[PDB]
Amino acid sequence: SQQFRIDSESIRDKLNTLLPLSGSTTIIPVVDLTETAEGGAQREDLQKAFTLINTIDFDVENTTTTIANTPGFYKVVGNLSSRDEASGAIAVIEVTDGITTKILANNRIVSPDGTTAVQSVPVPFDLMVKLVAGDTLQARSNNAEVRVQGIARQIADVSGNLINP
Amino acid sequence: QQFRIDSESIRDKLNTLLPSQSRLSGSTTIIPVVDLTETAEGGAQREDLQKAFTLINTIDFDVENTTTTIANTPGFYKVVGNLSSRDEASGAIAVIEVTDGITTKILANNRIVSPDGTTAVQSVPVPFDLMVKLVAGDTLQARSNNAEVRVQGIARQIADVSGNLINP
Amino acid sequence: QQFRIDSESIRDKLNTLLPSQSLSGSTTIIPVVDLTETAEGGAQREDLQKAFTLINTIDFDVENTTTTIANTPGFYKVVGNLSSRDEASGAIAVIEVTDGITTKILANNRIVSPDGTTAVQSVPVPFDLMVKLVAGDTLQARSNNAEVRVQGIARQIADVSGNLINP
Amino acid sequence: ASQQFRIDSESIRDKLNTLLPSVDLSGSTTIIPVVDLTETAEGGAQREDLQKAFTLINTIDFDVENTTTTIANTPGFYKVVGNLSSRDEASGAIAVIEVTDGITTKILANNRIVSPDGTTAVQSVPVPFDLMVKLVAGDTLQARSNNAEVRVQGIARQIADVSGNLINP
Amino acid sequence: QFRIDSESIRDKLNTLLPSQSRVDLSGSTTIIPVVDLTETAEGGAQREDLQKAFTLINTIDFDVENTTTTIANTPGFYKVVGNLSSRDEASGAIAVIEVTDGITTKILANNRIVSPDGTTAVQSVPVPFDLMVKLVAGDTLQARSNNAEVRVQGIARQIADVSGNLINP
Ligand code: NA
Ligand code: NA
Ligand code: NA
Ligand code: NA
Repeated sequence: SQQFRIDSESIRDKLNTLLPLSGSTTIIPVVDLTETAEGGAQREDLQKAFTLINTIDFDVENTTTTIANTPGFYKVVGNLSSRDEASGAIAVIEVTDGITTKILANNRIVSPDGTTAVQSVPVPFDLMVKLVAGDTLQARSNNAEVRVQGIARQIADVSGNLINP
Repeated sequence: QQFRIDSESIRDKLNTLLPSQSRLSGSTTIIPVVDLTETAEGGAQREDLQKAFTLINTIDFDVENTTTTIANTPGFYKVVGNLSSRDEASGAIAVIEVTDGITTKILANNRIVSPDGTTAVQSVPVPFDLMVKLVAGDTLQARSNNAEVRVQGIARQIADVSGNLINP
Repeated sequence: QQFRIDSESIRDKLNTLLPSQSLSGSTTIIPVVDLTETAEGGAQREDLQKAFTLINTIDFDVENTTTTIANTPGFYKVVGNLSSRDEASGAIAVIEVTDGITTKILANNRIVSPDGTTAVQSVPVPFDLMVKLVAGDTLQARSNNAEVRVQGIARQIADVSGNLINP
Repeated sequence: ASQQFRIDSESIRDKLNTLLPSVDLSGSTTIIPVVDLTETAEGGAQREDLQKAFTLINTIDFDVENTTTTIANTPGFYKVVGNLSSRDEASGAIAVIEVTDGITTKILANNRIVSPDGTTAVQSVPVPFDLMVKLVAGDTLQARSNNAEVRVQGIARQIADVSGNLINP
Repeated sequence: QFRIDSESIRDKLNTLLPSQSRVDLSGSTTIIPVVDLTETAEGGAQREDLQKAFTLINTIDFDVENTTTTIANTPGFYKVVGNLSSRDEASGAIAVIEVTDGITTKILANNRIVSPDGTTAVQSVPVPFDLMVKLVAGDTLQARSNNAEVRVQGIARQIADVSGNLINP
């Protein structure tokens, strides 16, 4: 095990801010105990799991229903009833503050040709939405013939702290 | 080499990471390493590998006009598959739901299509791909209320209720 | 210097990680560079490591037969489509795993439920699976009818012990 | 010291030389347990799924019919997700996502894809897209529909500046 | 400070660190805190989603009808995403993504997949693909349509060189 001097200001700069140069010729095999030392891993797929208690289930027809309206990060997944882009029947996921509204998932998308018999399919969505104070995430159907369906849960608080399942 | 470290941040972390049985500096020599952690843990720790389906671990289901339990013991479960789409006004229901016998929540729903100008309603698969955590008393199930619709797919237990990974 | 550690969890993990038929911490922080990726042959990021090549690709297009995709131990990625049929159809197209005794379907085509019509339109039914085979296991594609197909590609991602196979 | 061995690997030697520019490599036979303080020392970056979240303030919402609509035209990284109205491959009705500098244009999501047979009654479905696009100076990301019958619908947001610095949600 | 009993670990170390002149492995009970400088040493890195972004300059756009069109034919890792025109599995109209070396060819995305029943009016939908392909010397990634009625549409870009070195967007 010997040392050689390094020429690199970036590494030197990086190290300085890390802990307020030379290299070794011997490669050391290691095992990393960091996760165990921290109290156990928080693998993302598990942390975001749906539970009976945490699931915000929704199935909206001819009404407007709030999915969430408290600050934080939310996963939202589901489907809309597709309609002709020329249709008046709206089934959307939207966010609003009572002043403006933005559609995050839109159903009025199909463009049939040569027929008035318009088949419909689910339009999927899978979104991560952050709400601040005064914001509402909602599902809106304006017509008895279309639905907005799915599930949501709060993934983190507004400060970005993860919420256990 | 060796210099002194001033970090409340690093000091506090190092002491939480490595608790002392009893009531900091840095080196200026960079050490090249190789990491054997994954092998030491038994291999196949990368998420895609660890979550793999096997003949032994696969909970296969294909549900028509009945209710079928996928899991009813605590843990984390991956569940993937399809439902038969129907009109949003149909009586033919195919769902994935979670329940404790008191509250029930649908996680995947088939009643979604909205045809116009026709009574000949075409159907497509409605996919789902879910991670569900069950605690004591919870059931994950597939349910079809009609011989004309199915809920089909596969599931497996990914981890125990405390998050410990289950190796396939 | 060094100091004794009181952590039952850390002690247990270290015992498990580095088994021996036979605990402290340091206060000096060591800067490192990690050569593991190069030592493994490079291109270890998951998207690169799992790439398909002309040589490694198990291509399949199965009609009215059973075709083995893999039958040796390891982890396999398998992706593709089935021909959708009515949920009451006799025309079956599946991905399944079997040991010659038990068989489980991993992807199923018999899913659509038309109403008010006998003219049944069909779409691809996609699948994207990670399957681990052990000794004696076969992953296969099967179509029982000339009208339906199982199409796709697969490759071996790792050996049965989890060691990655580079493309 | 625990027993060491000479490592014979040009790739590892060359890599170490580029990493740590001014060797005869050796390896050690003792496995050392470590804990990593890098994240603690660095700042503690936000998990990607959270960092990329859509908000009422940050979302570039679009619903485009018979017009060309800019999604972004300043440098940076943008996530753009949504759907196009499918049409027959021989259709004249175009609904696309495209990037352009005014000299050339590339379609990143194309709607004219279906190939019906045995019928002139052509059903349509959404054609989804989910893209990460980097714009440099002079580039425009846009949604374009050339006809009242087809739409481009979706959302976008700026994920990072052109230097790769992440933007908070 | 202690002997390790693990053939799996010993074999792994031996593979990682080759030695022509090739012993008991050992472990230490002293946990060492580290910081990882690798990213800075490599010149810096970008998060994967940003690194893989499409740009006007890097995008290989294709819209293929009744011809064979090369997407890439030099070594490297390529992301390729897009759609094929679906047809009946019994159709003669082919739209595929394939890889070839001029002797062997394999289809990576296939359009002839639908199985209508009780009708000769066969509706078509996009068949999506999203692939990572590694080409070595002599390999070609291509889109092929054998009929004017079917298309292969999409975008691709080179993600890394053949050794895995990442290409900046
Ligand atoms: Na209704
Ligand atoms: Na039935
Ligand atoms: Na056939
Ligand atoms: Na219109």
